[PDB]
Amino acid sequence: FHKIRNEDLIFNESLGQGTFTKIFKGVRREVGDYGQLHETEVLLKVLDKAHRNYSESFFEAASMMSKLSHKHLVLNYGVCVCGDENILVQEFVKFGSLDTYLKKNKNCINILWKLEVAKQLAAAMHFLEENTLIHGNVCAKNILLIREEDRKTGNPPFIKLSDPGISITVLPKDILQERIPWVPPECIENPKNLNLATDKWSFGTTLWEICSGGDKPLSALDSQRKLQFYEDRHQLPAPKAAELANLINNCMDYEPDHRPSFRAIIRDLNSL
Ligand SMILES: Nc1nc(Nc2ccc(S(N)(=O)=O)cc2)nn1C(=O)Nc1ccc(-c2ccnc(C(=O)O)c2)cc1
Repeated sequence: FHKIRNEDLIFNESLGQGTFTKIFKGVRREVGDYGQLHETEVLLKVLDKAHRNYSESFFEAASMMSKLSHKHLVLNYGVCVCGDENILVQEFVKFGSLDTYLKKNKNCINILWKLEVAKQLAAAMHFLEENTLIHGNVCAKNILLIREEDRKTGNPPFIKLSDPGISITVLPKDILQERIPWVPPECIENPKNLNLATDKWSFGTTLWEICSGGDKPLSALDSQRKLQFYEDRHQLPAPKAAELANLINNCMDYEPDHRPSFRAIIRDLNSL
């Protein structure tokens, strides 16, 4: 990663927190193309100082994905590791995370919008699959909305997939249990079962979110009941708008080897 000086970063409003991270809107002063000076809006992801031992994991996966440029993968500008901070400096996406957007626009998002966002997410995951790169945390909060749909000019929405964050292969077991049903059953049994197949399961969970107006699946279940949900081999309920329900269940297959490739997933989406 390119190293950015703390002096060139200005922290502004908080935009929430993640797993052992805090999120801020920021500005980066930089020299851009042709030597022009810019003050660029950025998203700053700050690793909690108390959790400095997770720094390697947060940055590694972000790094490996940033070695692969793709239109549906978020741009990272660099890192700031001056002083006692570990900061990821990322492109600022105008409309933020998709989960909050789905809730705030539920009475405006139709099946064609969902199918377009689903196709774009599958395209990003196919790219990752072909590069044998595991994401490990596909969820609606990690889908960033670059552009809204514009029925006036026929423009579809446009999304990017955000960075993975700290790997589930190093997180505490109680955090992994809280992330059921995004974390697949095999990874609850053994976090070292993290595999390409993991992302197919979480992709299914993410489609469920996209179809459910921002609801979080199994949110009414505490961690103990989420564990028993997997032990009893339950599936998620079909969303009210159930057009993607079969694909969701096909992806959320308790047998990891049976989950369809993203090429097949894309073919399925294109048939709807
Ligand atoms: N690049 C980028 N630009 C923006 N712009 C923006 C944000 C908000 C609003 S707003 N307030 O007006 O709605 C408007 C514009 N957000 N953003 C970004 O990456 N956000 C982000 C934060 C946290 C996770 C996350 C997901 C799952 N797990 C974790 C974990 O660490 O556990 C973390 C993912 C993404």
